[PDB]
Amino acid sequence: NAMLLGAWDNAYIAAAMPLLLLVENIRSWPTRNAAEVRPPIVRELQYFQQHLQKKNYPQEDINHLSYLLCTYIDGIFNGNQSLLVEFHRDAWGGEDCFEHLRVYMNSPKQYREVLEFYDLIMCLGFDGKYQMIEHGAVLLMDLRSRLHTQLYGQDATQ
Ligand SMILES: [Ca+2]
Repeated sequence: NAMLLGAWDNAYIAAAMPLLLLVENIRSWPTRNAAEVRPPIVRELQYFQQHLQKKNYPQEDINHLSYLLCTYIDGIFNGNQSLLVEFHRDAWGGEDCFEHLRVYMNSPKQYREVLEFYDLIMCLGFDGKYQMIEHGAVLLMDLRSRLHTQLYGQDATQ
């Protein structure tokens, strides 16, 4: 229960929820149809950044969270033109995302809103590099438990 209640006031998560809902629908689309609806996904990504800059949120965190969104969506429709390349000039983010996350988890209370965002994205199935590491699921699930308890408590992790 802590995740839904805790994340409802999270301005980072709110600014990206339209895009997340749009993507959850497109996953049940033919692959060619998903490529045609890339302009609206690009629009939603631009709005995510524009809305948070309107709200004076730190640009370093907007970029990091946008980098994660492109990595998450690129991982859903792949395995042409990737979103991470267009927005951050990087072909693959499955490794850097967890290095961004490790720096945030070094300062838990200072970056609570950013950490809730990371918790949710991983809850939506993001795995990045852990998809190709041996025992990668065990390592990833352990990382989610350490972060989820850091945000919500032992009872929320179970
Ligand atoms: Ca909260």
